[PDB]
Amino acid sequence: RAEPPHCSKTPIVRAQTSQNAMSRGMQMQFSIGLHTAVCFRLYLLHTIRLEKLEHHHPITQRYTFGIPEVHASCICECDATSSTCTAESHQFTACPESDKSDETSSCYRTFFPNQTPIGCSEDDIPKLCCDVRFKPYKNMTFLAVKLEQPTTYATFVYAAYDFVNGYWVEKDKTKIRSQLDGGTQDRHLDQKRRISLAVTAGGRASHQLETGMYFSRTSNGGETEELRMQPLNEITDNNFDRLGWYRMDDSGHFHVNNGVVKMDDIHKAKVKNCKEQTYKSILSANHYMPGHFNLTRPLEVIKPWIQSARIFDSSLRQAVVTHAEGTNLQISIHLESQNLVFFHNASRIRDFSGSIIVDSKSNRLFNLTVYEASGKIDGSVKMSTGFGSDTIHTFTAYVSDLHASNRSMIIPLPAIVGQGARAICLRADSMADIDKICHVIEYFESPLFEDDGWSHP
Amino acid sequence: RAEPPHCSKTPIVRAQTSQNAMSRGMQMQFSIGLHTAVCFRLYLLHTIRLEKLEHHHPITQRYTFGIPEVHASCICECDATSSTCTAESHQFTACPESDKSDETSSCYRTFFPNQTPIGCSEDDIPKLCCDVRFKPYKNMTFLAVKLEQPTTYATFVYAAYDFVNGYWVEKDKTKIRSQLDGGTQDRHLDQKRRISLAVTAGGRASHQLETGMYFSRTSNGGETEELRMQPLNEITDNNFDRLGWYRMDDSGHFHVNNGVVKMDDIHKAKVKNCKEQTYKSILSANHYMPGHFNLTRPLEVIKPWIQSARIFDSSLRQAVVTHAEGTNLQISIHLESQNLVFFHNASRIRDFSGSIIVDSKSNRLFNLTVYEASGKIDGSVKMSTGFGSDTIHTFTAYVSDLHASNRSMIIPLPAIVGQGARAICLRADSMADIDKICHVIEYFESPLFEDDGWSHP
Amino acid sequence: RAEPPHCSKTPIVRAQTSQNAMSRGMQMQFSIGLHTAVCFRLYLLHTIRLEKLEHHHPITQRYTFGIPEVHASCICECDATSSTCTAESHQFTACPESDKSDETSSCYRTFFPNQTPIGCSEDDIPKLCCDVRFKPYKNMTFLAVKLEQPTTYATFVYAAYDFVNGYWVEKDKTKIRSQLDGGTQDRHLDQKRRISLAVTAGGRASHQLETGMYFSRTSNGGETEELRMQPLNEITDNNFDRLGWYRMDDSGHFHVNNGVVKMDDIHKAKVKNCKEQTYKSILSANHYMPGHFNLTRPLEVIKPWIQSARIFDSSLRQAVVTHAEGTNLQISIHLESQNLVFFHNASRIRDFSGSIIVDSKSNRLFNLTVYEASGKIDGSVKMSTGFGSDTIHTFTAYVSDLHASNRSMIIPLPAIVGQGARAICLRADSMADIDKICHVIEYFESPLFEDDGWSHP
Ligand SMILES: *[C@@H]1O[C@H](CO)[C@@H](O[C@@H]2O[C@H](CO)[C@@H](O)[C@H](O)[C@H]2NC(C)=O)[C@H](O)[C@H]1NC(C)=O
Ligand SMILES: *[C@@H]1O[C@H](CO)[C@@H](O[C@@H]2O[C@H](CO)[C@@H](O)[C@H](O)[C@H]2NC(C)=O)[C@H](O)[C@H]1NC(C)=O
Ligand SMILES: *[C@@H]1O[C@H](CO)[C@@H](O[C@@H]2O[C@H](CO)[C@@H](O)[C@H](O)[C@H]2NC(C)=O)[C@H](O)[C@H]1NC(C)=O
Ligand SMILES: *[C@@H]1O[C@H](CO)[C@@H](O)[C@H](O)[C@H]1NC(C)=O
Ligand SMILES: *[C@@H]1O[C@H](CO)[C@@H](O)[C@H](O)[C@H]1NC(C)=O
Ligand SMILES: *[C@@H]1O[C@H](CO)[C@@H](O)[C@H](O)[C@H]1NC(C)=O
Repeated sequence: RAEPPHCSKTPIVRAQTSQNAMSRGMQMQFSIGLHTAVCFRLYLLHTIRLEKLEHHHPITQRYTFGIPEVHASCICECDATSSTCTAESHQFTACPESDKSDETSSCYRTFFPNQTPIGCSEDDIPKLCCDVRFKPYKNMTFLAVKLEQPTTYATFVYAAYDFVNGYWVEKDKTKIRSQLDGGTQDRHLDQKRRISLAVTAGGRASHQLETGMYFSRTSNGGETEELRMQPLNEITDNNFDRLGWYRMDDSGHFHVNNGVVKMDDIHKAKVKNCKEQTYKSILSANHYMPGHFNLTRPLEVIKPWIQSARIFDSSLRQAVVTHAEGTNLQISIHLESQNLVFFHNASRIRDFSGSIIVDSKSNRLFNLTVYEASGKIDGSVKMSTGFGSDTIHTFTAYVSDLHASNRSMIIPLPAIVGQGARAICLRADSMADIDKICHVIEYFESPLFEDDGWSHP
Repeated sequence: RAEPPHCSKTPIVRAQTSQNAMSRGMQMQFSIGLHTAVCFRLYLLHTIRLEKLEHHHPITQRYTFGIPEVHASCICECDATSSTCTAESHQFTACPESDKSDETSSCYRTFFPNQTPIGCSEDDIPKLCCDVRFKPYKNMTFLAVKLEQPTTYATFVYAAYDFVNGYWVEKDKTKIRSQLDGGTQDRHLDQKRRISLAVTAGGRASHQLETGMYFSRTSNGGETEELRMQPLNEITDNNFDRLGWYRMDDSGHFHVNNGVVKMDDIHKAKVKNCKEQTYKSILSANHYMPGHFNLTRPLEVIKPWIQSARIFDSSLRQAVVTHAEGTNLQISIHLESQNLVFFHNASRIRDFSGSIIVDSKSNRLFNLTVYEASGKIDGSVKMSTGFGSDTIHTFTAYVSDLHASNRSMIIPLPAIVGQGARAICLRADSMADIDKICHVIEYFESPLFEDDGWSHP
Repeated sequence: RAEPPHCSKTPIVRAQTSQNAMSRGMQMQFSIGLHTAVCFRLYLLHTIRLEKLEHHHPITQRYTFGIPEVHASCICECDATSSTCTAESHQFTACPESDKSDETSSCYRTFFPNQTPIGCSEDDIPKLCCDVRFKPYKNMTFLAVKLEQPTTYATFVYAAYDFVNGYWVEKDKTKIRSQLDGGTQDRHLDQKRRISLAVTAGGRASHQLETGMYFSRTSNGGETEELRMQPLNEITDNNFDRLGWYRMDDSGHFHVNNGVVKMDDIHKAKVKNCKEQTYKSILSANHYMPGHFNLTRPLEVIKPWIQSARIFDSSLRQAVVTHAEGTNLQISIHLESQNLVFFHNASRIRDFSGSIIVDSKSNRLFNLTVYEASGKIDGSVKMSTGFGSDTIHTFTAYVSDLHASNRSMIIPLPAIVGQGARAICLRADSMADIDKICHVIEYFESPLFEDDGWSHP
């Protein structure tokens, strides 16, 4: 049932190997695009597909955090000399064992002297004492990870096909992994060890996830899911305006990172009426419940170049970022006297549909859907709705399926492709200019979505 | 009046296209440098110039800020039990409507009990109450933007020239835009749709503006100008040591981001004499007036690789960074039996002038000015003032004008080209070594320029 | 005594130069790997070695810091109206000249009223006054530097060898420096100015040190050593959780950056017993002594791609980062009718040894040591301990020595090469598959090493 991939139209360069003071060897060179295949015969169809481009980021930091659910409760004393409510009992201290404590809860104390005698005698200088309690919100736990500069790997699929009877028969299928950060990587590619595959990257990948703090939900069983990015603290940092200040210890117990010491800086309270036991209370912090947390969607949902961004396995040592968009790699195929012949299939497209989108994260793109398409498809973006209007941008899209297929794809657009409807014309490689499919594509701009008082008694 | 560009000396690689099970096609391959042109005839002179290399960064955050002009005014009460000056009236509160308010001003209160009875009786425990007022300084408004990982575009200029009579005649002129982050981008380049242009980048651009917070002045009419970089807060951050804590709301009203809550942390005051109504007051913050703000020059002025860095248009969705310095792109020109012949013009230079500069931002460079020059010019930096001294560095500069022209350019230098005068010799491509112009170039090192108490009653 | 380097097996591409309207020139093109050499004869053996790949980062910020040794001493007054211990004497003030001061020490005051009358009468409201002293710990001084976006330089070694009698004789040896960030860099390479060397990078280097704050120890004589990275403040930042808040002025005197103003925010104290003069005291800060500092090892020790990362010289303007791992560069050698012939030497390996390591910083690698090896060595990593088990990864290693030599090297591994022992098979370029050396390599995973209360009277 196995069929070959679309054999891409590629220019080949004849390279001649250097000579040694013994016994010349010819090599075939070409650039291979990400998600494309190259086919050749040897004088059994051999196919090389660039399946994956990945960044393997070492995880240099790890801590477990949650979203705190905060409740503060205060008591006022009208008389500043009262034995009740003191810096001894409420300043730089956790709530006592005697103070009604839930197992999952963490409780820190605050002390506010120099209150106004509302509810007291004119000469009283009240003091307000508080318990600030933190609970894990909806038992939502997250793993915080520092991702550093990655190593780059390309995964190729080598498949060999024989055309026995009237159907294609898959004879060989192997996955070839090659490191991209250094020099040329070489290996044998066929079962007979006759054909060799050399891979060479020209510099860094066009994209990379920036060194920094990322995180994912931790679940029952398969702990980690897709990584996300939201302002988050490094292990040694304790900025209450960022995620991660509500940390989990060796046991599954959450605490406010340096809570006892920091509480007086974050919790701010003032009396309303001392007698009536009423007050104003706030938490000069971010990412807590109620009303101070909104979880960002994963990286792969919000960033078009990211196909996937996940922690590799349960050892939590590497984060693997799989690329949706990436530049070509340089390939060199070397091997009695034999002939290596490269083959490609024709490109087709029946029709297309789409919309020009400017998403809530400012990504300018053409959401393209092709119909009964395969191969290299050249697109041209026009100045207006008229098909004959000036070309403002040109691009090429590549369809993977050997048979004509219906597929969706994101084409990034330059800032010149501004507001309003315009024509986009698509033509398959080596088809008359008359054989182009033009359409008026509608424009959809989502407004920029971005983030950013006192509670009673 | 239109004349062609200098046709660059380029090596060409014969590539042969793969074959399909129908009906071989030859391609011409070469590397094109940024700001260079390549010329060819078809068997009407066709020219391809790599005009621009650009990064289109999506703008993921936006807020408007200004520079606050701060004035604090305090009143002291000798008696701690006085109805005047309390935590009710001055702690965690904006100044009242009754408290003399300018429309453009924002006013926050501070409360300082436990003062020393200087100006009172020995047993008094004074309290100091303050109004901390903020005004926009010189009505200077700025837009803060978060720039994320860009998409890359090359702009080429294709021009066709006929030599009718005794003058060059420009027959065709189009701008070709090509995306660099993915695979090979292809399009038709001539009016007759006979010639095709494939563009391929080998990885990321040698330069990129780092993901982060940038900003520009906002003006009357054409809102935004050149982008700048200075320590600046992300929308969800509120670090008083960085720009952006003085924000503008829906109306043109500026406020201290979380002012009511944060004032007691930033404003610090102490009595001098309670009776005399004198005090010490400071703002533990940065980027305010008087004496705490110094505006950084734009990115393109301070960073030699940046030609321009601007917000694209009034929709404020993309920032366009135009590159002054960038690596070459791989080009492949494909098409009865016709012959494609590449042509170049000779390189010349009459003389040169310059100085070796180490600017206030530590950029080590040769400020080069060429005279009656055109094309490829090879430079060599020497160990001493002697022309015959050891070569310590070699470089190539490219002059765009078809006719010999006078032009200025920045050549970056490695750390080996340290202090003191030295010889620099310049030779145009394919000129005798005798035909080199040597000069003793003077060295100019600017010291590193970098940034970083109590006011009375 | 000088011997040539191992001449690498390289494929050559015939390029033809464009033509001018005067009097064609053939060029030889190939990719050169970092730490490899290419040899050719001219119709005296000419060798080109890519010796170094370097980033020259401009230093945009500089300040000198140390590690503070903190001691706090407090005195309590039972009576809040006492002339002794006031906001005048202890709030927002350095310790007086009269207050026993060491020349190297810096002393800041804190004031804590509203204490509990432990050791006093029931109606007393004690006040606690402190001196917080800072000393340089072990006179350890560091230089903090901001490293910005670098310029890239390749250093080549051109050597010419004659084989006179029975020994190799080194006739010429020069170091060629070439900038990588822009277009093709060209120069003459032989003494006779007959051979030219053009160098072209395809994009940015596969690695780069991220723009940010770095630092090194400052010593007697040769001031700076290897750079390090640990959370560190920018010159305008003053985050007490990061390094650099303990700064050195024009003279060799250390101070707490904005100490007078910030002390009340960082130093937190509470009375134990007023009469007994006992208290609790802490410093809500990081990177101080005792017990709050642990120095990170240099970048080159912890990051496998970094060979060296140092400040260039005493002017402190550039940081040079030398790369251990980097992608290939494109080379083009151009020149009566003469013939250019490229030569390579055979590849050999007697045996190998190693271990698969996952270090304390999450780097996954094969610590490879080769025996009597030279040239291109192809490696294959297996699924299990069995030599015939499925290949999970393939790589190529390059040995520099012309003679068979014993050398250690780090091969990075993809996340697929998880826990447990497995076979690794090594084969030299153009040796039978039978001529491979397989070994069962043991796995060593170091746990992730990462960083992150009250003192008595
Ligand atoms: C795609 O390309 C291949 C190679 O050009 C096509 O041809 C098959 O393979 C060899 C030629 O290399 C022939 O001997 C076979 O007879 C071909 N198979 C068939 C089914 O004709 C292949 O057919 C192409 N596939 C499509 C879908 O067009
Ligand atoms: C630069 O290069 C072109 C091409 O080599 C020069 O030649 C012109 O173009 C064709 C050759 O391709 C000739 O038929 C024309 O007669 C040439 N024009 C002239 C003015 O002679 C062109 O002249 C060169 N320009 C300069 C300034 O040297
Ligand atoms: C490595 O390569 C060179 C070139 O192939 C070897 O050959 C020497 O150089 C020329 C050929 O270019 C001969 O005329 C010399 O006679 C060769 N020298 C010797 C010692 O035979 C060179 O020998 C090789 N080195 C090794 C260690 O194998
Ligand atoms: C593109 O449109 C298709 C429907 O035609 C939809 O499934 C897909 O999610 C859209 N993608 C984006 C990024 O809007
Ligand atoms: C280079 O010198 C010219 C004058 O010769 C001047 O216009 C230019 O601004 C200088 N550039 C720098 C970066 O110093
Ligand atoms: C690799 O092993 C050798 C000893 O065989 C040792 O000298 C070297 O430091 C090791 N390197 C690492 C990174 O473990």
